[PDB]
Amino acid sequence: NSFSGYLKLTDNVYIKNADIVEEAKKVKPTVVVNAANVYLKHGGGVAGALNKATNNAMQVESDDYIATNGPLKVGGSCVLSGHNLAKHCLHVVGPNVNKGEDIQLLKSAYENFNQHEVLLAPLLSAGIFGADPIHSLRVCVDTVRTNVYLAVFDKNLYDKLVSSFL
Ligand SMILES: O=C(O)[C@@H]1CCC[C@H]1c1ccc2ncsc2c1
Repeated sequence: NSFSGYLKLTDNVYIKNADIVEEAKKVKPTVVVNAANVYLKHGGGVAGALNKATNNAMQVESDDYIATNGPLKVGGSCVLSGHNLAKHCLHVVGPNVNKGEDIQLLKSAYENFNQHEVLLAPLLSAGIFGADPIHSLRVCVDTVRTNVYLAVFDKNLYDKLVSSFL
């Protein structure tokens, strides 16, 4: 495939210090993962950045999805358009520790990735979702069996994740 400059962590997990919006514009992957909430309200974090890069088309599509189907579950997902960034966007809901959600749901959230042969993704439940990113990377490698390319935006976080990976 066309992903370049990634560090191989395992047989199927790769990682790079990159902005997932810029990686998606360059690669045009079949699937880009969004770090969504149950309402698909893409205000901040990686969801806000991806939505802004679509000129708000992601949010307009998402509002129609919620009006028809109701909210997602924590640990769940839905497949929507990738707009100008990818063929599809897999919106995955990891638990948000800052909302008091159970971190135990993180493994269920990563299991959604196994439905897609290859994905470009951020770390679930990290950043403003409040979980320990070292734990999120461990759950990712121990749960996902398909090929995942993780784009870590924060440079200091990337360096910490590499140096502490077992
Ligand atoms: O990799 C990170 O530093 C965090 C961890 C969890 C969400 C990631 C994130 C956040 C915002 C953002 N904006 C553009 S790419 C991008 C990616």
